[PDB]
Amino acid sequence: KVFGRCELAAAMKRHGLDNYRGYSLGNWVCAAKFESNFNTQATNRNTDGSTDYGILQINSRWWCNDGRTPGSRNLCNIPCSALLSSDITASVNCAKKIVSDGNGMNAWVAWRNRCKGTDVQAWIRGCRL
Ligand SMILES: [Cl-]
Ligand SMILES: [Cl-]
Repeated sequence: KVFGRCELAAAMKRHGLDNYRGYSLGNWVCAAKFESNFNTQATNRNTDGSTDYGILQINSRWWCNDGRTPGSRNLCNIPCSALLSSDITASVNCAKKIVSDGNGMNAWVAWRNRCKGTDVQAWIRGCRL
């Protein structure tokens, strides 16, 4: 599923992400835009052989099992394929574990490089939430 901007903001707001660990909703929408272009089916292979999955590009070397990332951890206890659902619940629940692990949203390279320190509230402006 390719989300609309406001559609995803509402969905994320309705999975508890607004101000989760202090990150306002716009941060999450911004990260999703640049990680996956709002596409729940996005996958990208990393040089170390891991793969990033889903609208927040959650990485198989730590967070999900895809059966092909040797010696990886599955800190979220999900198959990575669960992260490609049109239902973002699994991605959101796993993202909450990631953002809580000490490095905040800096775990998302696109967030640090394209969202951090920008006017992220612009990503939810015009949405009725
Ligand atoms: Cl915001
Ligand atoms: Cl933080």
